[PDB]
Amino acid sequence: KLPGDFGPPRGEPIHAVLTSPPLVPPPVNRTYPAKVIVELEVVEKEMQISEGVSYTFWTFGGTVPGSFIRVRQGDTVEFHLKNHPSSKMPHNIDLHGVTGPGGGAASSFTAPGHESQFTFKALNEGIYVYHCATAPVGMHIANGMYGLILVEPPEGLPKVDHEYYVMQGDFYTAGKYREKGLQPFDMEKAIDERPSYVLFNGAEGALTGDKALHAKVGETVRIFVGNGGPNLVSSFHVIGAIFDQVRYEGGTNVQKNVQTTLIPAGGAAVVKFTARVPGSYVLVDHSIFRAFNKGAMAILKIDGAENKLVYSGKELDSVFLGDRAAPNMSAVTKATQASVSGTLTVQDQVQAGRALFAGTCSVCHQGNGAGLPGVFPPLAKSDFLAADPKRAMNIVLHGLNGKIKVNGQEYDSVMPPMTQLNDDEVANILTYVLNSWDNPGGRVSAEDVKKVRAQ
Amino acid sequence: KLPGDFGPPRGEPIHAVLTSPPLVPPPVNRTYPAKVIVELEVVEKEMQISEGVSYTFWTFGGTVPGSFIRVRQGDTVEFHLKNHPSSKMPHNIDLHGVTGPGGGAASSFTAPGHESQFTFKALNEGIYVYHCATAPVGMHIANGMYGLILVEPPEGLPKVDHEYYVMQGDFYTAGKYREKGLQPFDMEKAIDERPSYVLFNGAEGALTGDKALHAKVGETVRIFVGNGGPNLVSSFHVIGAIFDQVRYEGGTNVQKNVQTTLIPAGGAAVVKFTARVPGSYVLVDHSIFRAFNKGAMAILKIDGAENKLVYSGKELDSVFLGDRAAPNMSAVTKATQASVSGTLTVQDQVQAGRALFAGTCSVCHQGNGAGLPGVFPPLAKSDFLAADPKRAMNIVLHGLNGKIKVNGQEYDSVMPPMTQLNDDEVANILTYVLNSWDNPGGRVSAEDVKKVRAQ
Amino acid sequence: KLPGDFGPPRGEPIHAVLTSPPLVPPPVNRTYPAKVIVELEVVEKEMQISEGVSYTFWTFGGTVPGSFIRVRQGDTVEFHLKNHPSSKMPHNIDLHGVTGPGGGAASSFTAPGHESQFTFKALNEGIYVYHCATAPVGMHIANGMYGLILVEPPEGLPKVDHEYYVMQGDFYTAGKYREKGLQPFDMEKAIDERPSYVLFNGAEGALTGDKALHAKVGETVRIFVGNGGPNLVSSFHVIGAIFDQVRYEGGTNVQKNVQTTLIPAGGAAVVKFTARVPGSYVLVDHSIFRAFNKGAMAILKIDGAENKLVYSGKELDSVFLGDRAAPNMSAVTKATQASVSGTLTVQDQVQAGRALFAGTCSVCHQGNGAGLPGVFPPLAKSDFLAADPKRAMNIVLHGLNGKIKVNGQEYDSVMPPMTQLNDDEVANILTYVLNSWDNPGGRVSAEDVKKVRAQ
Ligand code: HEC
Ligand code: HEC
Ligand code: HEC
Ligand SMILES: O=N[O-]
Ligand SMILES: O=N[O-]
Ligand SMILES: O=N[O-]
Ligand SMILES: [Cu+2]
Ligand SMILES: [Cu+2]
Ligand SMILES: [Cu+2]
Ligand SMILES: [Cu+2]
Ligand SMILES: [Cu+2]
Ligand SMILES: [Cu+2]
Repeated sequence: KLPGDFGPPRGEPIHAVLTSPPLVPPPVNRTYPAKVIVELEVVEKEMQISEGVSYTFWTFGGTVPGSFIRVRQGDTVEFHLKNHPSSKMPHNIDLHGVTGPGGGAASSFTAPGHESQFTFKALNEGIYVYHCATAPVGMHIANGMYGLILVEPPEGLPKVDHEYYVMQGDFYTAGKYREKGLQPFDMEKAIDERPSYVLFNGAEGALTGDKALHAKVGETVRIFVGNGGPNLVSSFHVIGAIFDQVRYEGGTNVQKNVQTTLIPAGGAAVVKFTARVPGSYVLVDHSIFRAFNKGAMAILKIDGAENKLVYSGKELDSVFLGDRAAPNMSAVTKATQASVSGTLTVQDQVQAGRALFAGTCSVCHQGNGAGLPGVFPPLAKSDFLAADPKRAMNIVLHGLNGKIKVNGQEYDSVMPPMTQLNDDEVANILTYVLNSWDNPGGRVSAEDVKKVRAQ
Repeated sequence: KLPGDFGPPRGEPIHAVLTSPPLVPPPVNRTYPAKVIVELEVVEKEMQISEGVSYTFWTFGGTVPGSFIRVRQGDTVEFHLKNHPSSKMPHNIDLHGVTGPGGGAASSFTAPGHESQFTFKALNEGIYVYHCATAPVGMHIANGMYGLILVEPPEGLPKVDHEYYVMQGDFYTAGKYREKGLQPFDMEKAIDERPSYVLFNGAEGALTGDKALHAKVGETVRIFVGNGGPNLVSSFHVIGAIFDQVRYEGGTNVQKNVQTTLIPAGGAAVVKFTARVPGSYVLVDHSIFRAFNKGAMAILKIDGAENKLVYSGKELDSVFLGDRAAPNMSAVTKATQASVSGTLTVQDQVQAGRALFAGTCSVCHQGNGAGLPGVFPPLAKSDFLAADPKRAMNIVLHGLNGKIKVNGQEYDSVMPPMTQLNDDEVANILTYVLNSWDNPGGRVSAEDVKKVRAQ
Repeated sequence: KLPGDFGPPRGEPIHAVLTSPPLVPPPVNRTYPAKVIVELEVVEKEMQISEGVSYTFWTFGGTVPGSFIRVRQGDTVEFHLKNHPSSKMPHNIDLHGVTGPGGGAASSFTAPGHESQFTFKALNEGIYVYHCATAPVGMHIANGMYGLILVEPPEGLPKVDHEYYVMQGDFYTAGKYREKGLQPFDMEKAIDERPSYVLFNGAEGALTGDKALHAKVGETVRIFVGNGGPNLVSSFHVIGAIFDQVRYEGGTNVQKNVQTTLIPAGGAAVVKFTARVPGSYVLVDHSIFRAFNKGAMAILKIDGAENKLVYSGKELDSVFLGDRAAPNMSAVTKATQASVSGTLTVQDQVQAGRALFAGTCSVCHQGNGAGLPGVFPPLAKSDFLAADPKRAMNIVLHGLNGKIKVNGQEYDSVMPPMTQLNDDEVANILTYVLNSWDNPGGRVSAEDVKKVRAQ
């Protein structure tokens, strides 16, 4: 027969359970081919792509990436696609792994309010991307319309202690990175493959802080990793560890002991990890400006005993992770909501700047503003800042070099410009500094920073 | 000895036959090393890169990609390169697979009207890119100067039912995608790696519609896939199938059962496919905006019996392929030629818009303009369009949201802007709508759309 | 135990020797695990990124890439990081291959004047990138803060005749490629992944001409290849040869007989080469505009007997390598220093243009300016140039087409524009032509070309 043909379906039809990221449906745990029924519903909706930044996502099952599907090589899959009547657009699905033109696209076209169905046999074992396939295909995929389908080998995968679901995507907003408000899709930036954000699981901090993945020393972790694109190839990397194994789609070839691996646009791989020592392990795109300037990091946090003979050093902090070392940045969300209301208090700006000050500023000036005598001027009880706080907006946007004196000490150094910070971010950071460590006090508005930018 | 040394050439010299894409010279089918003579002639010439879009290609043997060369590991290759006296530039060749500095570049320098020769032994088995190697190398390669050379293993490749030749390239026009006329090379866009088109076999639709590759259910297909670049890496993908095998250059490593595979700039791979069920199978760069916005699709069309137990669904259509589902878009070519002549009739604009309307517009408004009551307003006998057809130019360029009434029915939806359409494309699409389904009639000029763009 | 655990350290502590690129520390040549002490010192300093182009590099041990580290799987590594008191910034290190959060980042934070230490066991065999891990991480990496660490298998690597150290990086200057002076870092270009230079070993010509790598026919060469990024993936290619072997990090999978191989951002591979025939072998990023327009070439020069039966052709020259065929371009460095001094002589401009004229101009007009009668007009004793030398600035910046007459011969051809040349480059090239082959003489200033650009 064809390969993957294990005969016709036995027993009762199975209604497939799909999971929201970062979780995975359990092993099918069976020795016979089945008829599997899949209900998947498209929903269009605003969600936070970043703190105080809203985006209209188009989703399979309400999430980016969309719901995870798990079947067995040889299963017969009756695939129903519903387009929720709130949707303004039509949608369909192309599943990689499907043998058939469009991988289902033609038979799955679905207007708002309608349901579609088509049937396919899962001939090919492996991990596979699925995505919308509706003109214009790039826009559907950029708005979040992708996920994974696992087709298990008949004997199933080897048992591990944890299975997780992580999917990278490149996103195209009209506004610049961390510009606040509802951000429309930007076709220009997408055609040019110049994304404003590059994200795991549909948002900045989706898998950092309180939202990290978890395992214990001695446990094995399997991650199903997708690249939804639409455009970027991922230099997919784990910081501080190594993958025991990396297997692309249903490839016969299996790479072992690598830390860095290229994932094509539309590609998917299964990686295996064994926790050897505790701490935060970062998943990134090692096209480093994606990781550190566009949101492309996810954390795996390991619990257990130190092993001083393998690694003597300290847990990850804000020197490396910057503002994502913290549990969350809800203070930024809260301050942004207040601006929209017109009820922005000084305390709102202070708790938001406190969040944003980590790494961004603390790497030189320290957590406590103390600085380092002769090398990094203090921000704590600072005569320099007191003397002219309006110049602090210029110092942040445009930088500072030359000899200067601060609390009667000489500095001849360089503070790089930080023009990438948005007006609200400069304002809140500075309002926190002024209201910390016995400084003058007061406040800096977004409006004040806008004026100084424009000169 | 060296590896690949099977002794000196036996028998008479063989004059090598080269094929034009997408065809491949036949298997050398011999057990002895030979002296192979290769005559390859460079030609500069305008060809259509897209409908009504002309480009000055620099070519090896009159095609992009250039003529395919097939020899045997151990052969001695006497390589003659002629530069046609019409050429304005000098040219040479670097063949990957050649052991020797420049892979032939120095000894093959050839001014217009001249012939060059150099001899090399084919030590390395595999599939290899060749390209021009003349300062400035990027310009020669961007203008189309690349192809493939197969060096067979001594026992030859395994027999398959079909062998085809597909080569991706990134192209850099002064004008934007589908801007009509003769388009010069743009050095700025090339240096920035921002291509206007991304193409298989030197043009949009080179391998779609009437120009698809063909096989029958049960047949094996081998594709020799090149990436000429100059700059892009291809996330090379088959929609709706799987590659039995992928082998890069003359690599010992062979990947099996993958759908998605990274091809480096200057890389080449051999993929094997087995037809299981009939329909169109799309080859793409799954950096999706290349595939769907810049021309990076090719079709393999399979004939034979449905297998309802493997795949129940319908053949690919314009929901997914958009305007390339059709056999061709000659109507666009014909209307563009008419504009240049100043003899553009209403019928010319109508048949051109009819072509362009598929997917672009039909995905929401339907093939027949009917729309879907309450969800997608009709274009068919439309009071809304009748009431002010000049506003239709604004609706296409800039989009439409809000409550509206069309043939006495309420719509509160969103039609995305389509500013990417060129003036001629908006004009012809709208002229087709006006002259279809009992609408007012009339015509929209490119000149009319230009004015509305500029406001 | 863990894998790589060969017990506790025996014998005396070893003080590790680190080498500057392109050299490599010798094999550890031992059968027991050791305690290895590593002293590495960060230095900030201006160096030439290109002729007459200065950049403030941040370096590990004074070089880009930074000093090479060589230890044995199972060694215990006491890692000391010093930040020289001249530094204006703090720094730390993340080593790929380290089992531990941040791969050392947290425990290695080091202000100007300070020393840090942390200890790790080398559990994982392979070749690994190390880099700075200090907010903002992208800037530290773009300024040159990366190198390699080899962790040998216990039995060591196989013996080869030569081992070399080559590392690619993408660089982001405010000024355009080969714009002269001290060039600041450009955050905009880095975030957009639009590098101005793409370099092996921290500069244009770092490994070309007099600075090429060397081997003899019959010798094996191992290259440790790094991609520091920060952003680019390398289509890493050897022109005119083949890699016997390519192995990524400590991967079990080993590819054999390939010419072209993708290296991820942050990736590293070990390639093996065997010299079969003499000549220059070029290492490139086959994203060709990096190689030929941004500095991404390195040369391996092989000495020994011709083998006419394998390759009949000539050594690489300026048709392919352009201005890098020569031993150096010191004349460009010397002329640029003179402009800064205000002591720029006619002879300074002539020797600088002579350097720059190779490939750029000589590919059509020839080394001697003779041209080719009827095809390429001469520059040698040229009536056309004599008649109006001020028009030569326009011809270079903007090109020339149409019928023309030169030394009483007709030409109807096309000379492409060369607007990419900087004002100083046009001026020096033209001053060389005027003062060569019995031409009028005189000089063209950078200031003259600036005026003609602006019209
Ligand atoms: C190092 C990498 C720094 C980062 C990150 C930030 N700052 Fe800084 N800052 C730095 C230096 C070396 C200097 C002195 C420059 C000189 O000419 O010698 C400064 C200076 C300031 C000042 C003025 C002096 C003072 O008030 O003590 C201010 C107000 C200041 N810096 C604020 C500041 C903020 C708010 C930061 C993050 C947004 C920030 N700095 C980052 C070094 C570095
Ligand atoms: C959905 C994804 C659409 C595509 C693709 C195109 N159109 Fe559309 N159009 C769409 C909607 C939802 C609406 C109503 C918007 C609202 O505010 O509710 C429209 C509206 C129009 C109109 C005006 C109404 C009418 O005449 O019936 C016109 C003239 C129109 N659209 C034309 C049009 C053309 C020519 C298209 C391709 C070039 C096109 N539309 C694409 C939804 C979608
Ligand atoms: C071919 C690929 C060329 C390169 C590279 C360069 N030039 Fe050229 N040049 C070329 C042609 C075909 C022509 C004639 C154009 C026509 O209309 O037929 C020219 C012309 C000139 C001229 C004017 C004629 C003359 O003086 O002989 C000059 C002064 C000239 N070219 C200079 C020049 C320089 C300085 C170059 C490098 C910087 C250069 N050319 C490159 C073809 C080509
Ligand atoms: O390994 N860190 O980028
Ligand atoms: O599988 N389609 O993009
Ligand atoms: O093989 N040369 O680009
Ligand atoms: Cu969709
Ligand atoms: Cu896909
Ligand atoms: Cu050429
Ligand atoms: Cu090449
Ligand atoms: Cu640093
Ligand atoms: Cu790293």
